[PDB]
Amino acid sequence: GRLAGKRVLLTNADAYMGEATVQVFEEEGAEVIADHTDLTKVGAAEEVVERAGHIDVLVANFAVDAHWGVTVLETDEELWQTAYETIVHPLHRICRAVLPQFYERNKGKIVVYGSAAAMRYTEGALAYSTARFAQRGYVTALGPEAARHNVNVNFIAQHWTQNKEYFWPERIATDEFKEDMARRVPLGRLATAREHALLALFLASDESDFIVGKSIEFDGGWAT
Amino acid sequence: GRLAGKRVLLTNADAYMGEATVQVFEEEGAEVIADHTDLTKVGAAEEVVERAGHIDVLVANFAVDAHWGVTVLETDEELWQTAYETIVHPLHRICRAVLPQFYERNKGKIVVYGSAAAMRYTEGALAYSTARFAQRGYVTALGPEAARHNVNVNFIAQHWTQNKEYFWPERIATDEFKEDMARRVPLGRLATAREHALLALFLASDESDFIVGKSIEFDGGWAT
Amino acid sequence: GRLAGKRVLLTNADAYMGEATVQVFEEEGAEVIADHTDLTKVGAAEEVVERAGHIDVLVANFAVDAHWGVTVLETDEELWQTAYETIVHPLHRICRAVLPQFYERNKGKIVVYGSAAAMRYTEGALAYSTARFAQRGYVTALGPEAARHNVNVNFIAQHWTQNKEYFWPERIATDEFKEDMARRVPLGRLATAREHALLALFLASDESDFIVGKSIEFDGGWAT
Amino acid sequence: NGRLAGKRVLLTNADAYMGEATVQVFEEEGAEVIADHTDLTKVGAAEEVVERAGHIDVLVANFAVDAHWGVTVLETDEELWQTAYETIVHPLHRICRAVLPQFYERNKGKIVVYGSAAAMRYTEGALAYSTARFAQRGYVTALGPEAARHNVNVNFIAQHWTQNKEYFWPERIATDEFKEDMARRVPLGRLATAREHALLALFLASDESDFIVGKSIEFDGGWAT
Ligand SMILES: [Cl-]
Ligand SMILES: [Cl-]
Ligand SMILES: [Cl-]
Ligand SMILES: [Cl-]
Repeated sequence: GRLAGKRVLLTNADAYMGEATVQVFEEEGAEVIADHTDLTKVGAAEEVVERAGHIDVLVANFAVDAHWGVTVLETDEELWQTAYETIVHPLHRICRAVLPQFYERNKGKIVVYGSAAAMRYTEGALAYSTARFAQRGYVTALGPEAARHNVNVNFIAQHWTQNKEYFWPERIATDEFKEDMARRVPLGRLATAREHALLALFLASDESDFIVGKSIEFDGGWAT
Repeated sequence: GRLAGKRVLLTNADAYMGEATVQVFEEEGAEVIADHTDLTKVGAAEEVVERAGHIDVLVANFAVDAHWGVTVLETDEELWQTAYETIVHPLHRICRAVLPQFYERNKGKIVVYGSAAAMRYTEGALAYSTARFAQRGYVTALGPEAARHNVNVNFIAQHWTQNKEYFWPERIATDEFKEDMARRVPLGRLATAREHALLALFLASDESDFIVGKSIEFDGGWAT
Repeated sequence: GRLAGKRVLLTNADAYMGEATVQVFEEEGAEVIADHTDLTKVGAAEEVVERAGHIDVLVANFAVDAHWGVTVLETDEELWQTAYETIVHPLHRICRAVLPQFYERNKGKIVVYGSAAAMRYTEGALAYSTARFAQRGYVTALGPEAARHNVNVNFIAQHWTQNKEYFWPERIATDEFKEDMARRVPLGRLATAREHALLALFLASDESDFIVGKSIEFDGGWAT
Repeated sequence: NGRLAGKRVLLTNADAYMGEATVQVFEEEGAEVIADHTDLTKVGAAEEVVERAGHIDVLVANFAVDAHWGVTVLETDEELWQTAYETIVHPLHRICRAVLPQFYERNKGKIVVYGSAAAMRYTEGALAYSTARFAQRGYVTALGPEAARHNVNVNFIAQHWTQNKEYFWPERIATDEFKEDMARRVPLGRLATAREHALLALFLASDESDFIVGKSIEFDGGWAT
């Protein structure tokens, strides 16, 4: 298996892209520590890591309501803060928590499950977009720093991928959705969650040691 | 004057790039409201705009200590939050406050004084870089939304530019600094604050109405 | 005037964006050498520069039919080569011819009139897009090299701008064009040629000495 | 079984640049690799290679030319400039244009272009080469979304600091100057092996990557980050 003998800490394992990651990574021989801890709590990240034991791979899987269609003037203080609390501050907490053991072993893997809203204008998702931009910045800044210790940090910039938070079954079923998707997505279809996990698998495996601090657009061509 | 008759609200007018903006913009006919209000306080932005009255241009000038050289493991919770509190959350507060009057008139200008740390890896500036990324994301997300109302929102991604916060006189006077800068900056010199204000002048003027949601790198070639 | 006392060599001055550059640059005090030489001929660029004498600014104004709608399979060898012959190879010839005098003086300005098709996928313009990418590459590669001699080379990545080659009056007049433009351009209008010349003015002036090897997207938000 | 089981892969200039490791890794993964050595600077050669090849599932567009490291803009004469485009730009469109009809007929296909991080950021002392690699990156950016409508993936590997003879031959990498420059500019602090490059190509050639469309993946140890 491509992750044989590896132990993978997956945050918010039932949220966002976690379910397909469990399936694919376990098929490939990984032991997946499927964590559900609320990492918006200061100190929670360090406790998760202490309890996990030996970690080879951190999958930083965070999601928050995009509030599709909410305008800049409707983006009130609470909606804005919730975006940062939910997917930005926990990212640094969990990465800072895992890095010491990575540095000790001069080896580690971090895959951040981000969004193409961190790459290009995404209509009607202002606060969410800026929070994903901050995550992208985290990978851009941490990646080259951690690479000195043979640690890979990379960012999957997904869009048009099936999940509960952004492309849930009721939303993607309408003719209106399908028409817009055909206009905007060159490949003309949504990604499956398994397809996302296969990219994550590459970035989590030792097949990708030379990829550092990169944002890989997983969007059917949307941001091209 | 290239800003003749225009009223310009400048945040944190004594910090970062504000002083040269005052000088250049007033030279060009603008009335510059030089604001010193602490916009980390909820409610402050709306109060500033109400007092300011008619605004043609918002200059979103925010800065925070980059903590040059501090690594990921030394980036504690407080340092991280301070970066977002100082330059990320206030940016939405002040833009959200100015947009309503722009939307009534279907005309507006916002110039965000950001950093090239929002574009590329900047050694030893992790939290600052991610917060500047969030600002770049704000311009990327808001720009196209606001452009439907004929409002320009753009981002200056500066680096290697003279200012108190990042390139202060004592720091830039050493031989070691100058040798590092010669290696990293193709132009081989720092920018003046006036040079920065001249780019901001272009983006604040009606000469730049077709520039929407862009990051212009102001870095002597560093990120090229 | 913002170009007072400057001499500007403008290639293909009766094509693409040249007319508005003549008008705006002359308004700002420049002597504009409006060149009409076929720079696809080896040797022509050096003869143009010999006849021009002292040049402060080179405006590299090149355009070729984009063949809107022609697909990859219909992009035949002649169409492909014509794109490179028309806008790629002449660009190096003319920049190579002007750089020596800039290097004697350790000062110079080059503005390359490119396209946002050098930045993002542009439906139905394959050969043209790749050739504009090559021009973008020329600015990216030459910019930092020339900056060591205090020479600025930058790239305007335009789209949705009025001109004979891409957005000519008959094409832009139709309801169908306007509805597509409203969907794809956040600003919801085309740029005027004068607006393009005002960005070029900034980049050709000594107000922009710190801008090195950059691509500035002039597209109403299209690529944002 | 192998991740390219049953697949037939046309690999251009198979002994040059990154071709040898592609053959090794792809064959280990069950691919049949058509290792081509045809000079694709000749008009008509691409379509002849493709007709000779038979059924193709994957095109690996592997092209290289001397970067002329250190040659300045003023020293980049007409021949040096033209040769960069002749060698890696014009052949890329010829060979992709030649393979796309069968991909379109089957509504399935894979193209991996072996490019360079010189298509992404300033690369000191490689001017003509950088612009030619930009043109290749433009080709993927422009073709990728067009070909995706036919369920064809086209992607670009933007490599730097990667084992190959064209850019990292022994004398170049042996100098103190090179090692100091690498340590300052390459976050991972080492060159990649060609096998590592082929493992990224393997992902992009496989059906594990169908949602990746027109992308430039930087393979450079973090250099361009
Ligand atoms: Cl998604
Ligand atoms: Cl700065
Ligand atoms: Cl145009
Ligand atoms: Cl390489």
